[PDB]
Amino acid sequence: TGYVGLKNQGATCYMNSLLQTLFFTNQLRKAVYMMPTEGDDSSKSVPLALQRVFYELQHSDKPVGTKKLTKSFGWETLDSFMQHDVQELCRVLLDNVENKMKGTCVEGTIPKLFRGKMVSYIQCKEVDYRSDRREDYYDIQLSIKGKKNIFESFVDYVAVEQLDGDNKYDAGEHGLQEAEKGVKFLTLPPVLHLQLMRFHYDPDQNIKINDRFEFPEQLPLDEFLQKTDPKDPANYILHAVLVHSGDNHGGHYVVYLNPKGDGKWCKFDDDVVSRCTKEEAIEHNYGGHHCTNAYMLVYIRESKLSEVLQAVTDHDIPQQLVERLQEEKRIEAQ
Ligand SMILES: Cn1nc2c(=O)n(CC3(O)CCN(Cc4ccc(-c5ccco5)cc4Cl)CC3)cnc2c1-c1ccc(CNC=O)cc1
Repeated sequence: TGYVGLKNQGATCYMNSLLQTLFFTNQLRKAVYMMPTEGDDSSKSVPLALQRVFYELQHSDKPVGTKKLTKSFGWETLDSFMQHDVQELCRVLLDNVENKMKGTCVEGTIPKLFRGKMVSYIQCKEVDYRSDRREDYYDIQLSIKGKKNIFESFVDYVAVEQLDGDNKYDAGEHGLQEAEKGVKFLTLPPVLHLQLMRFHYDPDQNIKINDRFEFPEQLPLDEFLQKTDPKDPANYILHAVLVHSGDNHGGHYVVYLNPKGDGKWCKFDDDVVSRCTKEEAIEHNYGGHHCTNAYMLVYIRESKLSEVLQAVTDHDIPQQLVERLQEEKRIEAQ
């Protein structure tokens, strides 16, 4: 396939899937290669550890290990990953690499790639008061229970909620008031991270939601924006499908990618990477009928696709870093 896998080194759950996803965000990968990690101590540095994983994923012929990386951000106990969501790990990783890019020539790469803006509003029904606030986001958690596809998820996510009764809004000078609450999307980022809400609480444990939930290859999002742009419609192309199979923690995590965005899909199952059909990356992961389904999707804005998937060569990795990692290998070999 020309792509290499990642080793199974414990119950790291989504971790390898997310690492392959981030590695094939080529613009992110190049920015990570530029990070000034010469002075870093290797035992403690997450940015250096992500640099290392990416370098190996780009050059290694054998499955890549991840032990230095998990040590660097300190999720080292038997159940450390079972106690966090995939977006929490992504946050830990991207926060580290963007704090490292402060003051550098690649500062802002993470906000530029993954941050969008929305508005959260409260409009009073019986008096004249509307409270607006802008929030940034790096990911979207989409409810699926009782929703047939992504589209109904986005409708449910922007739908109006009612505040009244014993839950009425405190409009300050206006006292308690009846109101509506809601969010609109102001900006959608070039890379769109969508978690699906498949891991829930039952009337008293946690259960997996294996319901059918359709997601498309091409996703139009113009109609969930507050104001659109005719020059850049909000059309996204499906880039990654992170899949879990099973109804409990004894399940198995894999990820399907079309790394180039050209519709040629591969299955990354830890150390095995294999060519797969389009039906097997997408429809076969809808759920419904089994227990195999998507819990997270990555989309790229078509207008930014080629810039986010720009070719990476080995002259993109600075020689200081190639030297440090090759010296690491050379000490490992003695
Ligand atoms: C409700 N909800 N569901 C979620 C979900 O599924 N994901 C994906 C995973 O993180 C978790 C499941 N993994 C797969 C798996 C592994 C084991 C089992 C299982 C079932 C029974 C025993 O073991 C079931 C599953 Cl599905 C893969 C990564 C991420 N976020 C989810 C949220 C959520 C909603 C709002 C906020 C607030 N945030 C901002 O306001 C924060 C989180």
